[PDB]
Amino acid sequence: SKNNIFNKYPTIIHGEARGENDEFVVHTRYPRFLARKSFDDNFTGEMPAKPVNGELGQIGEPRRLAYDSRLGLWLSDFIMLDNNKPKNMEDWLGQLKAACDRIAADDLMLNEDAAD
Amino acid sequence: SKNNIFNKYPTIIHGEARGENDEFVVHTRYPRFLARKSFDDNFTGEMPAKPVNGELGQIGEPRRLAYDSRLGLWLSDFIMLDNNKPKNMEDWLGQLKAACDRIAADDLMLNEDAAD
Ligand SMILES: [Mg+2]
Ligand SMILES: [Mg+2]
Ligand SMILES: [Mg+2]
Ligand SMILES: [Mg+2]
Repeated sequence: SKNNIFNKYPTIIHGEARGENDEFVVHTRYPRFLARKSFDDNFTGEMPAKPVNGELGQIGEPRRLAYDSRLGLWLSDFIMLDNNKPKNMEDWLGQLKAACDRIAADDLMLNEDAAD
Repeated sequence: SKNNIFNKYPTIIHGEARGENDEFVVHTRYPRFLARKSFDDNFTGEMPAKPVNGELGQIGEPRRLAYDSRLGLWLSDFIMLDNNKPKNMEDWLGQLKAACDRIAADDLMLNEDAAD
């Protein structure tokens, strides 16, 4: 089973590619995905008081699913690495938002790790 | 089609996770995969004269497919992100080795990018 091998990986993986300012992320637990992570020009990288609380919505033309952390970090171009079909859409959207919030928070931790 | 969305991503993505010394890679062209990338204790990070020329083999107990760059960099725990079944095994193994050699070479470029 491929899904089990994912479990050998750390839950959140932060990625980059040469020649690219945009970054990338892989989420290795359900719902598993690859996503692009981009940053507003005025992104600070300072952790907020309350936990991260972003929104998933359809944006741009054509409308594409995207995640706005509300802190300057975006996730887009999602690719689901599971082949199942989620029974409940509301549940699936919710589980995906919660994974994005953690990824966003995990990314803010990168900067504070480096200051230490 | 999921495969086409992969094409929006840069071919090779280099990853890390907090709390982990091992690193990660995602290859976004055929054959697409996620892999763990690890390093001998005496890894230098200096580019070689001739191109990278690693080997894929079965290693460890139980025997697992792994890639040895012969330069200190390893790839293991491969997860194929395509669901097809390769017609020819020799061809498939070969295409995978060639992707690993580029990934290894792309990783050596990370260090020389940073020196510049
Ligand atoms: Mg617009
Ligand atoms: Mg950052
Ligand atoms: Mg041994
Ligand atoms: Mg390195």
